[PDB]
Amino acid sequence: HMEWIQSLPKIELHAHLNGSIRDSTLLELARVLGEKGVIVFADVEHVIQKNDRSLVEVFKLFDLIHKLTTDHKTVTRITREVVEDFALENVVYLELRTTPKRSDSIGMSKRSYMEAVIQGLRSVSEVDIDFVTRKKIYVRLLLSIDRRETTESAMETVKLALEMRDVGVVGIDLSGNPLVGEWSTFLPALQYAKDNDLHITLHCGEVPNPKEIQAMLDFKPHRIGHACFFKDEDWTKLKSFRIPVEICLTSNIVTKSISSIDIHHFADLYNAKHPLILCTNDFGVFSTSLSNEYALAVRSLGLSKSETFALARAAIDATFAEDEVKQQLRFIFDSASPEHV
Ligand SMILES: CNc1ncnc2c1ncn2[C@@H]1O[C@H](COP(=O)(O)O)[C@@H](O)[C@H]1O
Repeated sequence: HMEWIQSLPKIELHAHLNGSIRDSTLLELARVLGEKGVIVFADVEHVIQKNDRSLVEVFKLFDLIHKLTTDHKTVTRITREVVEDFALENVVYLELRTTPKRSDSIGMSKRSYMEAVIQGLRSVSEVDIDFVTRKKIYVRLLLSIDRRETTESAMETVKLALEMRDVGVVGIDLSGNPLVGEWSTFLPALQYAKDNDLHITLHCGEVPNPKEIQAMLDFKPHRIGHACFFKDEDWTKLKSFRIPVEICLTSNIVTKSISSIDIHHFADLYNAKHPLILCTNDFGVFSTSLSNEYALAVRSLGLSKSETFALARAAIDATFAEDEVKQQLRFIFDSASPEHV
């Protein structure tokens, strides 16, 4: 069961860098910061331990994580570790998304934060990596706009993404607390990104919000994430616009955004032949792996090995990679296909 799924080549399209941290790394960072007196280690260890990861509590957890991880050398470390972890379960293509941070007291700009991410990619040595333009993994980057930001700070992220297209930035995400901010703040920056040929993925429908869901669909992003609280008119529009959905099974169940895997919309989308991609979202926060997500889907839908492999391969055309990378991915999958029957 889990062994063949672990061996399947897989494509990860929705993984937030600071949601993908090893527990042992987070606790080590906390210990060091406590020895310096920045935090009380026992309280921090407690929140990492006890936060029930309901939707409200998840964003409190991210505020704590960011207190532990926002410095250049830590960004470099966790970038390398996340790439290693995905490569070890035979992710062959990763779009890693992260919110560039500004931290004036340590001389960190959004640009230097992203330069520390690039340094993390350059530091990968346990696997072979392709990110510009023994397992091998292709990595491309999405820069996240957090819904707490302003239009002008969102525009700084978009401008930075355009400047970093040579080191594998391919797109922009809108994410962060779905209870905060207005679509009208971010639509103008996302439109600038889209008009400059960046690919766009939007977190959409994480909470009930009918006007915002319709407005995000009308923008015609290249992908959306989650789609938990769509109504029928939203599904009809989504299916007509053919926007792929990044499906986050464990996340949606843990946050109580979806009552159970057996009603999760990924099954309706699968049966309607609508593009979907199984994703981890935050494999550290939610204690999962991409192989575990596939295992949940495979059990729930009763997929054969051939159907599972076909679903995994279908994610290629939803990537934001250059066409040459997609051609390489088609070669990788077609070459592995006979082993998954
Ligand atoms: C539960 N599902 C989610 N919904 C909305 N936003 C999420 C998220 N999971 C992660 N993020 C976004 O990703 C950031 C952490 O990684 P980075 O600091 O960018 O690497 C969070 O602060 C949040 O804005």
